[PDB]
Amino acid sequence: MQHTYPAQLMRFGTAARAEHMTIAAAIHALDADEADAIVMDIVPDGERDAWWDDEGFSSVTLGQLQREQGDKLVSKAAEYFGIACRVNDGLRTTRFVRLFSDALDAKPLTIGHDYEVEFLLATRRVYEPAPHCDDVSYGRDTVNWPLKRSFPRQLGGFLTIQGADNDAGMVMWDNRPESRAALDEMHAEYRETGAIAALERAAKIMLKPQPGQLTLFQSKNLHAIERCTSTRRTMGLFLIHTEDGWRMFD
Amino acid sequence: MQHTYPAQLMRFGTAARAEHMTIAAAIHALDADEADAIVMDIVPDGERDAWWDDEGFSSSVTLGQLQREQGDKLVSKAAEYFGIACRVNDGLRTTRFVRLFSDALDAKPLTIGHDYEVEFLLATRRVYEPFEAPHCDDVSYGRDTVNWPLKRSFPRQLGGFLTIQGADNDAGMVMWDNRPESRAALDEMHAEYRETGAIAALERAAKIMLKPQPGQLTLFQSKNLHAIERCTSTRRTMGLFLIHTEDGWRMFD
Ligand SMILES: O=C(O)CCC(=O)C(=O)O
Ligand SMILES: [Zn+2]
Ligand SMILES: [Zn+2]
Repeated sequence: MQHTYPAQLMRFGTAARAEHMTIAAAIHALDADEADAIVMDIVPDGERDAWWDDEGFSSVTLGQLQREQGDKLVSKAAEYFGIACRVNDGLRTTRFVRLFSDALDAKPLTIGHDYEVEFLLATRRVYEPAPHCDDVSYGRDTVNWPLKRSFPRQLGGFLTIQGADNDAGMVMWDNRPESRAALDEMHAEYRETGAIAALERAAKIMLKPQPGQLTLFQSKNLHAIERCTSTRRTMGLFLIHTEDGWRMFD
Repeated sequence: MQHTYPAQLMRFGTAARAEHMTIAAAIHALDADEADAIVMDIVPDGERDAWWDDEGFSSSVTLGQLQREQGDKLVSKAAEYFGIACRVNDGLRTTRFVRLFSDALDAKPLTIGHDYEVEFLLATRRVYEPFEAPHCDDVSYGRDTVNWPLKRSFPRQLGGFLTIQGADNDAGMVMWDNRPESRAALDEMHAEYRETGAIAALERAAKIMLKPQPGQLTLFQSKNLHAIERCTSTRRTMGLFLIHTEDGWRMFD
C-alpha cells in the first residue's frame, strides 16, 4: 500500500496534465509511452538533506564507461564493476534506491551468464557554478560494447535535492538519436557551428524540477541540463524493463 | 622473526640445494633469478586439512581464463572477474595461505588502474580430477592483443601453490627451460602438439621434474613453460601468483 504524490505529466506538444499517483503508476505511464516525462513532489521540505546524507551512500558512471574504447574500455569496465561491488550494498539501503525497488520490485542490472555481477545502482551528483541521450546499448566502441539491446522506454530518474538560484532546469527534444555515432555527429555539428539544425523545428518540453521533486523521463530523447548560477545537488539512476523485470543502473 | 622451512632450490641442469629458508628468502632468490623453482615443507602432517577448510575460502574466473577472451566477450568477462574478486577477497585476505605471503613480503592484492583501485582475485583452491597441457603464466599474455589492458611483462612473475592432497599417481609438474613470447606463441604450440604429438622446441630444452607432496609449497618462475601430469585420483592445491611492482609485492590469481 503505497505512497501517493502530486505529479505533472508532460508530453510533446500536448498540455501538461496534473495528476496524483504512486511511483509505480508514473513509471508504468512512462513505460506504456503515455508520457515523455513526469515530475512528482516526493520529499517534504524539511526532509531533503536527510535523503542526501543517507548512510547507505558510502565515481564511474555507465555513460562515462560508454565513451571508452579498446584496452581503455576493458580497464574502465574493471573499475566500474569493481566499484559497484564495493558500494551497491549500501546503495540498496538508501531511501532513493528503495523508491524504485519498493515500487517495481526493481533489482540492480546484472551482467554475466555464469556469475551475475551488478552494475552501479545510483550516484549523487553535485553541479558547481551539450545535448545527450542515454541508452544502455550506446557504447562508442560498437564491436566491443557488450550490451546490444536498446530499450525504447529506457528511463532516467533523478531527485533534486538543492536547486540553483537561476532555477536551472532541463530541456528535452522530440528527437531520438539512433546510436552513439549519431550522437557524436550532432556533437560535431554543435562544436563546428554552435547549432543542431534538426533541433530547430523539433517539438520540446521544458522541465524545472524543484528540490524534493523526482523527475522521471524517457532518456532516449535528447535532453540538456540548463547552466546553473549556483550549487545544484541531485541523486539519479536509470531504469530498463527487462525480460526478468525492472533493473536499475547508473 | 620469521619461520624458516626446509627448502629445495632447483636450477636447470644442476643439483638441488637443500637449505632451511624463510618464505621471504625463497621469494627473493626467485625474484633475483637465482633459482627456477623452490619446494618448501610448510605444513606438517597434522594440519593440511585445516589450510583447505579455512573459513576465508567460504565463500571463480581466473586471470588466465580472462586472458582467453576477445572483444566484447573480454569486456563482459572482465566485469565478471572484477565484480567477483571484491566479493571473494575479503575472505581470501584472511586465509592462512594468503597471509603466508602478505606476512612475509608485505604483499597486497594487485589492483587495476588506480584512480579507484579495484582488486584482482587474490587466489584459488583447485581440485584436479582423473583426466585421460603445457602453458606459461604472464599477466601480459591476453589473447586479444590490442584490447588486453595489462601490457607490461614481469620476467620474475612467480606461481606459488601449496599441495593439500596428491593423486595416487603422485602426479606432479614438469617445467622446461623455454619461455614463450606471447599468448599467440603459446596458442601455436597448442596447435602444434594437437597435430604432431610434440613441440619441436621442447626437445632441446632442459626440464625440471617436480613431485610436490602434501604440505609442500612450490614457488616457481611462471613464464617458463610447465604442465601438470595426468592425475589418477583427486589432487587438491591452493595457488596464487606474485609480481614485484614498484609499489611492492602484489598477489593475483
Ligand atoms: O595447482 C597447481 O598444481 C599448479 C597449477 C599451475 O600450473 C600454476 O600454478 O600456474
Ligand atoms: Zn541523461
Ligand atoms: Zn601455471
